[PDB]
Amino acid sequence: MVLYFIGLGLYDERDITVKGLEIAKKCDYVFAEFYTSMMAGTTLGRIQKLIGKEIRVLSREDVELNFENIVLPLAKENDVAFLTPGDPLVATTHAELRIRAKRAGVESYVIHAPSIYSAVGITGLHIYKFGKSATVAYPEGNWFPTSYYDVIKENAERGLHTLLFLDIKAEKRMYMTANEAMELLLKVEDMKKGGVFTDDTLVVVLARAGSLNPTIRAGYVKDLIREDFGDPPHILIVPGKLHIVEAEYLVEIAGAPREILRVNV
Amino acid sequence: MVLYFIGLGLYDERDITVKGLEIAKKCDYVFAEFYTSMMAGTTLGRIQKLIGKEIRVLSREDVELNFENIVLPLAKENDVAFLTPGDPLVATTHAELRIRAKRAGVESYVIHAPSIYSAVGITGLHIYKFGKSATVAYPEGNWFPTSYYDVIKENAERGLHTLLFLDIKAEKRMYMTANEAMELLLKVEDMKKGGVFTDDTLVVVLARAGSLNPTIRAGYVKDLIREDFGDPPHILIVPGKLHIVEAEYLVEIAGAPREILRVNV
Ligand SMILES: Nc1ncnc2c1ncn2[C@@H]1O[C@H](CSCC[C@H](N)C(=O)O)[C@@H](O)[C@H]1O
Repeated sequence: MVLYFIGLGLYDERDITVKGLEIAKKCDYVFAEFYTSMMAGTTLGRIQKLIGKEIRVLSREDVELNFENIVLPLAKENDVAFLTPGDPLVATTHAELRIRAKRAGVESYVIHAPSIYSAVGITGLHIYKFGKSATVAYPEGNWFPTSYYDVIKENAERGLHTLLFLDIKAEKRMYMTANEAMELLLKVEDMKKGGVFTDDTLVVVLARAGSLNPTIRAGYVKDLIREDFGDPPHILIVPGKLHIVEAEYLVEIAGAPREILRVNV
Repeated sequence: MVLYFIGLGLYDERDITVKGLEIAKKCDYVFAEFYTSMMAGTTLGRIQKLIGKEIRVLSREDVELNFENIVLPLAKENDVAFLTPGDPLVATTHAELRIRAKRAGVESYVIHAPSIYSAVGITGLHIYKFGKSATVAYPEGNWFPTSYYDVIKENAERGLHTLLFLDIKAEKRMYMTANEAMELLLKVEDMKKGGVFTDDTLVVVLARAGSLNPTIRAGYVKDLIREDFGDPPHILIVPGKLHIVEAEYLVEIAGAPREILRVNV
């Protein structure tokens, strides 16, 4: 009669909360999805060993089209767990799954976990200064989406930071790098000439948030464009005007050039 | 030797990540602060029990004025952990403490935990649609804070949702309720008259996020201002232009007036 949405956290199998682990361990069945994002620091095998339950992976279609036929049925007479990377419900489509639960006479509870949305605080940028968020999607064929460019412009205009999720291909397990995202943004700038993203733009890169050794780098595009930030996942951020405290953190902790103390404050 | 910033999560001792727990258990000294936020589901005793160590609680002054005198000295010869509610570097000024660690020659690492910043995903509102965040501070003396009102205005004009952290006076055990936050906003509205927050404004209240049965309510200010949302902590959210799937969730899960389903495109 109970369905539990449990977050797995940021990077590896230990990023689940103690609450999520204990509850998952006592569930009769455990489902999981890895299409909204992936856990680069671990494997399905390692997660299974930690939980002590077999985990049935579900595809985007399994969830969006058949959540009520694959998961909810067992949720009727058993305790079921649905694992997702990060914090449950951050992915836009997940929220409505709770309505499906209600429609089927099934109770649902949410067990939170660290999300990259809040983990970016490790960059030293004030969380309240983050505006609208966006995703840099890979251009494919004749399709060249650039809405994420406008989000940066509107946020920056108001002195707000812009969090950019990088496109993933759960398919080939392909991760878009910050380097690729920057190249894309330079192309869009050249296309829209809005003075929103150039070689002189200050940028922050956060790689492998959640691990004990994430890469936190800050600097101008011209210098970071071809820098190696390590293995995925990569997160890109375009800061708005900085508060002195933010700049000093980026310089002392993220290796930003002293120049940002007089150019971006 | 090293210093660890470890988040404890949203509500109880089990909201800490497994990573944070295994690391806390192995530290020689453990410090913590409980003034930036409040965990209404546990006690210092329960936290100490789970971690198996004595926790020295620090006040705002201990941290803000003597962090490098009380904590950092031990981090040079031992493995030290500093615990905080939610995520350690979210809606706090703890990031600056990492700079103090560097200058004292102490390597620091951050262990994230579920944060209210992302937990609001449980309200059904798309996380990417949240704009700048703000805090509703208790008016003191002849000083009446009102910046948070402008934040809502600015976000709303862009169709973005606004997350309003509510004030807290830990030493005086005062936790601002959504009702008090709504009252203050109506007053600011009377003064500025920007039509930003009125009796007809739709709002969302989230109480005790992280517990298994949080209170999630949506409705007009006139109907919610005197409603009982249970014990604190509380967060207040002023939605912007709603997507149809967001409205359905507010209605189905948060008991909002069915009329909001009729979105004005
Ligand atoms: N479980 C919870 N439910 C509702 N509001 C919460 C909450 N935890 C924190 N808050 C809100 O946030 C304020 C503290 S701000 C500090 C937040 C913390 N770093 C985090 O990551 O969550 C509180 O006064 C309250 O308004």
